[PDB]
Amino acid sequence: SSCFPITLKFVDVCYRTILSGVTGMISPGEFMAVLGPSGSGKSTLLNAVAGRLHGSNLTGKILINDGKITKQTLKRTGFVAQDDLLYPHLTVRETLVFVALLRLPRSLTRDVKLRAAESVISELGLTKCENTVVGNTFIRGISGGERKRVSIAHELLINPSLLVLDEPTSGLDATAALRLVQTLAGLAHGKGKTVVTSIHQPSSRVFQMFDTVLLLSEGKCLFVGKGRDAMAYFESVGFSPAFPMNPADFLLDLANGVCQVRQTLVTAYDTLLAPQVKTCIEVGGITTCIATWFSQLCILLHRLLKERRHESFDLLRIFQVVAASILCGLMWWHSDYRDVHDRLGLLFFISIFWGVLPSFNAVFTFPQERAIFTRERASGMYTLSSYFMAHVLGSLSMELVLPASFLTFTYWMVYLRPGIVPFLLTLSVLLLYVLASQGLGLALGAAIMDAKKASTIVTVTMLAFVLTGGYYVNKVPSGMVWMKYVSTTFYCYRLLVAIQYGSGEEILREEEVIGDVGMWTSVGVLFLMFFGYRVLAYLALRRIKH
Amino acid sequence: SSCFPITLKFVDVCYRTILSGVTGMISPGEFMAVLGPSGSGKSTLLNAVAGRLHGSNLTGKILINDGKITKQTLKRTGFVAQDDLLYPHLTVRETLVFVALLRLPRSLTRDVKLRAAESVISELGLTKCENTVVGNTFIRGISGGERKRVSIAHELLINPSLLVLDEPTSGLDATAALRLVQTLAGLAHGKGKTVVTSIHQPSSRVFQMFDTVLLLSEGKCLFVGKGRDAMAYFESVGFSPAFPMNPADFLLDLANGVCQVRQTLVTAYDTLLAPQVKTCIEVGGITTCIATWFSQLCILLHRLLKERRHESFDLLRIFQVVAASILCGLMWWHSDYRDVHDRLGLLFFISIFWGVLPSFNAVFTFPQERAIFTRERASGMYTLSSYFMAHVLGSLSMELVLPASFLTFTYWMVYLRPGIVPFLLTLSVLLLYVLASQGLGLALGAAIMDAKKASTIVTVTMLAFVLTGGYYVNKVPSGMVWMKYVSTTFYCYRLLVAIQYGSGEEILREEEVIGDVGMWTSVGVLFLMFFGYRVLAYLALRRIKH
Repeated sequence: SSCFPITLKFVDVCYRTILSGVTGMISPGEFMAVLGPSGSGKSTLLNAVAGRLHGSNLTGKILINDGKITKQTLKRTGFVAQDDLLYPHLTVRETLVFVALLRLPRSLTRDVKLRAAESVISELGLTKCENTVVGNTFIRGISGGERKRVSIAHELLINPSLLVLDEPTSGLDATAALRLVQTLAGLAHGKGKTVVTSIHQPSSRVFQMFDTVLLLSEGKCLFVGKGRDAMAYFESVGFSPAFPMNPADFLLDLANGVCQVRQTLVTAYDTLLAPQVKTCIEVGGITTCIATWFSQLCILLHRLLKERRHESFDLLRIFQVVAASILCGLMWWHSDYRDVHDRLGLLFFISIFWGVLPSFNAVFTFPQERAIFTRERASGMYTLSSYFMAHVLGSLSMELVLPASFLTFTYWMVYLRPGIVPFLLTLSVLLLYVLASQGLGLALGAAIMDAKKASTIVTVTMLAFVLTGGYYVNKVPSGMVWMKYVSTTFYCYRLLVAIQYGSGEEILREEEVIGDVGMWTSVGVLFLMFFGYRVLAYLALRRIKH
Repeated sequence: SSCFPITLKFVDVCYRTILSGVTGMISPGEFMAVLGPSGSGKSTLLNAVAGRLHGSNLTGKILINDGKITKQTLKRTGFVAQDDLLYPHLTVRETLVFVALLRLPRSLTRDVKLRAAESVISELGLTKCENTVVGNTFIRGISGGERKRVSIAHELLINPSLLVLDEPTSGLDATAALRLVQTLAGLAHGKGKTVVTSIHQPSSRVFQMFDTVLLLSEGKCLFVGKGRDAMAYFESVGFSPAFPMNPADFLLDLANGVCQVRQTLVTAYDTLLAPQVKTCIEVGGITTCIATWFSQLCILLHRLLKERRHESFDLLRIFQVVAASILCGLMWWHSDYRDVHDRLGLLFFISIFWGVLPSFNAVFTFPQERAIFTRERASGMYTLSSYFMAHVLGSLSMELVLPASFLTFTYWMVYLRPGIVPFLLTLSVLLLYVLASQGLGLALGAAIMDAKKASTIVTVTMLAFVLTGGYYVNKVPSGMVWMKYVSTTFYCYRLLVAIQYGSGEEILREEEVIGDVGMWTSVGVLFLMFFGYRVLAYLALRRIKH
């Protein structure tokens, strides 16, 4: 792999000071480690050499193969970050299949996009756990050193020629962190890539696997050399250990003061190594762009299918609906339609329960997956308009199966109106109201992007929708009668009474409670709240500038 | 300190195998490290040598100063565990003052119990942050290496002569984990104590601070010696490194296979070191016991005072009560008492809101602090009956200030009955109902001890209390009329109507809604649910056998 070499030179990097004159070169086929104490800015060097600091404070010359950070050579570079962002309910094989269908170019087949995702599984040693779910801290999945190899496989699908990693071995074991360094040395030696990593606290034989070492001590680097003459260099200045110790622990003490002194390391670097490195340092149309959109939406629906039915079918949401079905069928068992005060309280309990329950569970959707979206939209996998519509279409399928089972169990126990026409009109109003209540939660969760702070604002909003719905207060004090024309509970409840009683005179053989609004101007407003709360959630997610 | 030495011998420990013949002795004034791979059972050795495995599977001779694990010599032993259990809202000084008032003996003054808690602060180096709050991951407090010194200070108040620690330096920094080992070597050398610790992955100069080393490789130990002749012993068998490396990394490779082989280490141990260690291995009344109880309750009230007002006065619970006060004063503004259907809906909204809101927030109390309670009750600081009554008395003070401010703002806006006698009877019924609704949440949170699983059972229970309360369903189908005699919402709502309308005939100048239950048999049942739900929470916490 990678028969197209690369050479990375970063002459005089200065970031504002964090970095103050870092200079070195990275030949193709080398495995380099950036060593430094926690604060020297060894994470800032990796981002500003992979093209993540966009020339604002970065005053240096990051030139890639005697060039620049032009986008033609930036698609040959992968940056593996420090935290892992994976979906739990996908297995290891189908994690890397949906990523290969989104990242690899559109002018291929589906044949060599599945053989490009199984040549990456059986190269990082993931062929044992490929049918095991990924999981998280709450789902029994895969181990944390084998969870890191899925993040590295996510970057090797596009076949990069420069791989930049940010603390791979961190939290891993003693022997899991050695086999990971042994494959990263197998990429740089066997394939011919160029790996630049930053190891925090290496070990006695992890330091033997390295090839070149960079030592940062708050800005100015102290040593750039081939990783086994590091201990023979500092004894020429006059620094040497006493007790037998790790060669990586002797260097990380010279980086912060403790010797066996910090200022003479900086002066001796600019007189013997910096003259040595800097002499060598110069020598489709319209039909294409629509079918690309619908394929981004069909992959993102199947990729998120297992996540949506984890939200809407756990056993603590089924138990709240089975309980409310039994308590309604036992309180209003074989109810009579001639006592109007009881049946109007049945029809208002349905409006409270199915407006509070869809709106509350919808404010957790977008703040839960924000780091996953902003990492993957910035990497060119998908846009916002196809990510968003895969949540709109995928949530109006799973959220319409518990209210449809509530009503079937309950409709002929409590003796509502008999017939197939009053039953299918009562189900249609109930499912339109669940979709209008859900979009109010999606609009408040996206505008605020905090799940605990928006959970109390949907409480206060839905408390005012119930009180102005038309059941508790029979006469409203004349500066509050405007308030019922914005609530979803008012328009649902006037439609349920119009189906069960009609115009009103059929029971007259209690008139302000069977009053007049209109049956076509109540379904017309529940569609304006269906479409209108989904548009205000798109515009609230458009504001997040990456 | 510790002018009463101790000598720990643990001849032939075998635990069922985890441990299979561990044998050694620990002289007074030594700092010993137990080294081993993750799985060798170096945590099981520390618990079974501090007296935490109670002779069931532990088939060995744990003898302490040629004795046994009799309770007279077990109060001279401190075991610092691995995770830290601290209250966040207490500062560092008053954390160690409440612990000193509970652990030190009762036959002292309060003078030398505060000078015994400030000679521990200015000995572990906590005199800089003594006025800084402890915090957690969510509150900005103190650093995680300085959070560990508060756990060690918790065990040095009783002045032990054997201190046993379980991975102290874990998650700490490179230089924070060196200064912690330097004070633990200052206890064993300067004072004269006996420190036995188990370090996971030590460093190059952390290994120089040790004095004796124990090396466990799955059961049978491989080396017991004075920590600087460890590398000169294995080269006499014929094992030696090649590249320069940490002496703790060479040993932890011989413990699992990897050499520069595992079975010849076990045989060579039982022929040269085991004959060497085993030749030396033999040569008040009634007024006292009540005032002790009331002092445990006065300390535990002030210790938990800052935690109770974090629960009941955050800005997301104040915003739900200010919103409901405004929505009630605007919907029923200057209401009239002659339209009875509106005022009965005002009095039923108060019963729903103040039964759902106290019961929901009470199921989080006991599962939140279970590891703190079971650690500290087992250590002899307090019992269950004084820990429990400090939550009962401390929660009926802070939970009666938001419903008392709700009613004062609202009572003369919505024009309920004028006078000081109908106002103080309406406040008294509302505060008795809040205390009865709270105990139902405490009983369900303690029986289940899971905050998410009990949060849906208080939902289903309080949904059935509302529907059988007496407002929605006017006639109940004759097998469900028993169900209203167990709900708290029924007994509160019949008392509010009896204060605002009375016997009923005063408005008769709508009779099943101003019916008959009794005003003394409704306050008598709200006290039986006050006391009865608190007794069922004590019996549900009594079942947890440590």
